[PDB]
Amino acid sequence: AEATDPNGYIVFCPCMGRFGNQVDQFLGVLAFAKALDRTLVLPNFIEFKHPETKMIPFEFLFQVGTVAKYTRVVTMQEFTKKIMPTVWPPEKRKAFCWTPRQAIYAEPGCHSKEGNPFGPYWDQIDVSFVGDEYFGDIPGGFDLNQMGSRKKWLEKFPSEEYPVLAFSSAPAPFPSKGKVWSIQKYLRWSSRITEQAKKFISANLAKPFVAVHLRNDADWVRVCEHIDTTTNRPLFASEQCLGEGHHLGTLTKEICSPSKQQILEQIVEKVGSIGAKSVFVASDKDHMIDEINEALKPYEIEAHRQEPDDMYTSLAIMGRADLFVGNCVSTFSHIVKRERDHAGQSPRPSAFFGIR
Amino acid sequence: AEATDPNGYIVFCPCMGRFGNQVDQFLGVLAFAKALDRTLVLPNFIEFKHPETKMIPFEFLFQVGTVAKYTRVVTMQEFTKKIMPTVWPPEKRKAFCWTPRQAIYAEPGCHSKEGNPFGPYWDQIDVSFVGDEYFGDIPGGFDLNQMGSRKKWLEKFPSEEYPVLAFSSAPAPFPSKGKVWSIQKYLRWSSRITEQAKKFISANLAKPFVAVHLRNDADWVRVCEHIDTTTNRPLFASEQCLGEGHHLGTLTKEICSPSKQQILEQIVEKVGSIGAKSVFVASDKDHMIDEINEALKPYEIEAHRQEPDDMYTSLAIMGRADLFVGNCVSTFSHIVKRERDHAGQSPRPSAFFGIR
Ligand SMILES: C[C@@H]1O[C@H](OP(=O)(O)OP(=O)(O)OC[C@H]2O[C@@H](n3cnc4c(=O)[nH]c(N)nc43)[C@H](O)[C@@H]2O)[C@@H](O)[C@H](O)[C@@H]1O
Ligand SMILES: C[C@@H]1O[C@H](OP(=O)(O)OP(=O)(O)OC[C@H]2O[C@@H](n3cnc4c(=O)[nH]c(N)nc43)[C@H](O)[C@@H]2O)[C@@H](O)[C@H](O)[C@@H]1O
Repeated sequence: AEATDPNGYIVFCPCMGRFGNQVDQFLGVLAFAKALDRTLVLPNFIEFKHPETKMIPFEFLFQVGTVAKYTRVVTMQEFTKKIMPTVWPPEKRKAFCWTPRQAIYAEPGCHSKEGNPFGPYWDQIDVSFVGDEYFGDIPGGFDLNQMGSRKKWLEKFPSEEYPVLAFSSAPAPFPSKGKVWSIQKYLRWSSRITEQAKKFISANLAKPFVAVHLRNDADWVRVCEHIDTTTNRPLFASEQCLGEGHHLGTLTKEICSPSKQQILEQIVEKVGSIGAKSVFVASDKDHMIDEINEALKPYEIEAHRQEPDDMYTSLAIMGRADLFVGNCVSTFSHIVKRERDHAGQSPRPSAFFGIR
Repeated sequence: AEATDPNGYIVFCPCMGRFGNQVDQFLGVLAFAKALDRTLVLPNFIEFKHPETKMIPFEFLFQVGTVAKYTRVVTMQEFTKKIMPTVWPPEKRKAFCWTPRQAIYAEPGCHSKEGNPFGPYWDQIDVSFVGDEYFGDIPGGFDLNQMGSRKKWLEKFPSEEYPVLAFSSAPAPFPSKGKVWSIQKYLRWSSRITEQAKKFISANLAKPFVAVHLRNDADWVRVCEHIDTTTNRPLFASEQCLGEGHHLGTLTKEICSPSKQQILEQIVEKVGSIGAKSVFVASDKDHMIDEINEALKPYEIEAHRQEPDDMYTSLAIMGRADLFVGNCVSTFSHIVKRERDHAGQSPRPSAFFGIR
């Protein structure tokens, strides 16, 4: 690709949060790239592994062919090898953020490589920045939500001088707007992940199966404990079950953090509802395999988990489930819901804990 | 003050940079508070002292009476004691920033108390935040530069629900826009600082005197070394000598970082130009007292510095000088220029190194 895009490129660090947060932003980055009509450089996703920061190529997890059906993309590999040499030489590498900020960890700026995963991400692809540009004065920043905003991007950063818009963090709302959720149709698991999910299913999961997502780490309970039921504002992915602006009801700590009793009761019920012959559990911590097996011991079915627990293949398995029960607050669960809603010709059944 | 402002308050951390950066932003914060018609809580200015972060009350450095002639203000002391108890109880304390960000040093947010001086600043006045609000979707953020922007602030954050807009960093452009520079008229040194400046002057500085600002730390030379004379964009305070958008000429490393020879030559010349009987030197590091004294040894005058070097009183002394020669890039020098331009009925003479 020595003939490059006359419109230029967007590259970004999915520098906020873990895989759920990253995917939730990436959907908005797709819609932003599409609107600007610049080619999107597909990110390396980030996985934290005490004390390694691991960059995972887009194409290891998801298929490029499929995402290309939404908008014009190149892989990070393509970008660094075929594109960067001729359109983005070291002296043109500027980072983009809302406003200059004070370094924590020295001239005011974006500080795109301060801290983790910020520095490792750009180090991975040999990028250092020589300057910062700011987009705060464009109405709504990267939203493209207000009149003149797209024009302003095009006016202020035209591709001739700015062939690459390089963003310190994903230029997208978090949590994602309802209007980007259907874009998850264009995220299809790689052959590797699908093979592994199918293998696990044939080896462990008598059909039909219920897949459940259990989010229960100490840090999660503590954010759930902060729910203000009177103000009732969105929290992370909560609009996935409660609708936009929470117009369907009230978010409670029972929804955010279902009790062990609530979980078992609901799992027992869902198993009965479809005549399930197995249960799959994905969790950040406690899979509750024993508690669930005791609860399902009457039905003569069992719960199964991945050993060790591969988050990406767990996501794939849950997307394949006959029935999925998720956590409505979690953006991890939200990946599953969007895939089940949008991946095929018709919605695959999904439920959430604490909601009926 | 148990009868509080129906329009509400703005409080902020001058969380970016040292005293120059802080004052340069504070001018814009004044204009922003004035435009919104909310009472401004005067900050504690921040001084870093390996390893103490020191908060200095506004009123120790500058006079409240004078700043009150620009817009409605209360001191931090007033705020915490008379205002906060009735209008801003712990459960209403929300921080305001452009957009949610990833913590470096855990839910996405403003992270208003992560790091130094961020945490110490709010700890000083016993504030913890229970929530974040974002203003990125208001066109130009805090600029008030675009149509509907002020209305949007008033619409989105009306004083009833939001009696206090508390900003993680100063809601103002950096570097400051030309249109806020005259606001420096309303920053008058406290009695303490003026007494000390007058004492030093009577004890050491035979009139008329030339005051010079010498900025020459290792970190400063290194930013100067980055000047792109072909693109010629503003750098920190450079528009103070080169006009807005650098329409008067080109910024060079000679202006940014005058050589030792350039400094002496120019000082010798300025001394001759007004028949100076002494020289005052303020510097971040090397005062060059010996080099200057050798250069002035023919004229039978000497250079004097403060021992130890009080930045605030040095600023006051330079504002009082018969002639001031500054560094055009430095926001520290810019405080002096603005004061000399605006404090009295008529401009007091100022020059910059490398420009004539
Ligand atoms: C507290 C908030 O939580 C939000 O988390 P939430 O939406 O659940 O979704 P994530 O952003 O993915 O954060 C949850 C992370 O925890 C691990 N995790 C959660 N569930 C599973 C699982 O079933 N299997 C495996 N292997 N790992 C799991 C995984 O690394 C995942 O990316 C964040 O997005 C916000 O940034 C914030 O931190
Ligand atoms: C590199 C950039 O430099 C910019 O500095 P610049 O405009 O000179 O102005 P300041 O933001 O004040 O940073 C310079 C600081 O260094 C010390 N300093 C400089 N001159 C003197 C002096 O004459 N006497 C004393 N006692 N101290 C001095 C002082 O603490 C002052 O606040 C920053 O605003 C930016 O944030 C960035 O760091």
